[PDB]
Amino acid sequence: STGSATTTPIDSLDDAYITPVQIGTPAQTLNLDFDTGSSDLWVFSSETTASEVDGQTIYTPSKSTTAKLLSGATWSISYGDGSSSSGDVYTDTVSVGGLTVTGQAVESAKKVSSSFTEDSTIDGLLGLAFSTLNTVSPTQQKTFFDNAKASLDSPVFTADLGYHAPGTYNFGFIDTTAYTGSITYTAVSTKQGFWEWTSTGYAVGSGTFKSTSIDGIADTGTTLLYLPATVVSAYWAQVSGAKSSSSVGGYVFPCSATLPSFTFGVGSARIVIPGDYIDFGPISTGSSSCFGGIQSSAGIGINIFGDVALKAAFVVFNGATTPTLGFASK
Repeated sequence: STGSATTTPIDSLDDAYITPVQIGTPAQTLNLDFDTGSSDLWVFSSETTASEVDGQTIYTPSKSTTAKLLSGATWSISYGDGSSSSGDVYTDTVSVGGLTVTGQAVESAKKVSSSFTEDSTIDGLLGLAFSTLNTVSPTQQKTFFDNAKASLDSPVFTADLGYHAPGTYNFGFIDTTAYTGSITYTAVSTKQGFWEWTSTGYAVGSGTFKSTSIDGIADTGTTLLYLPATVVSAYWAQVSGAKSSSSVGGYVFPCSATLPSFTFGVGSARIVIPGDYIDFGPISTGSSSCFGGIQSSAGIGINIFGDVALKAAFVVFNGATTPTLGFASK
């Protein structure tokens, strides 16, 4: 089997992407944030504290003839950005782009943090990291991909995120029309539960490539590109007037600037992030100070190839017995 679904930016900045997901019988369609940096599929629901729902579409398990409470199971997750959610668990039928999994754990939120409430466009998350990170207790549950894998034509999914435009998540096949040149595959460590890999270096604008190993994660659920302070300083030094602002929480730059591109290495291959992808607009409405899309990972504890990086590529998440990651230009 295969599946193919369009993923759409939630706003004009590409702060996140949502993908429609069918849950239950009859189908209830929720728009979920596909997150290769976590491993829980959780949704706003009829069980979510009412004051914490503000415009989201909810899953109502009592209206699904295929929903079954997973007795005794609870979940609770905290994300890198400080947000969190928790609740109980159902199993139900979940379909993405025509690919159907029966008995998928659907984690129903009883509580969500303010960041989730305040974002009316995201109805929940669909985790695509390794199932070892799944938070369901006392019996850990499998991700949608892990459940689907054996049925797929090939044990892969691909992320093709758009810049200020829709893109595609495919399951079970590689669309050879969706990228240019070849896909370069690179080794993955699953030791931390992430799609963790080592970039071979970087360049800033038309500058020379610096060969240096940068370990990080391919994370569709993180907006920005978080890299070591040395790398980030080298980038922003090429933008007149850019500075790190403690009060704002990262590098800012004059909105009048033209940003240079940023290149990252995948083996001997190179992915070029155009300068415009690095612009996250005014820090506050009407400001002429703009927020940068490349930020320091210092004190995150890990480098994160988030959407800023991934949207410059066609990305293969290869879930073969030994997982790997592939990147192509597009």
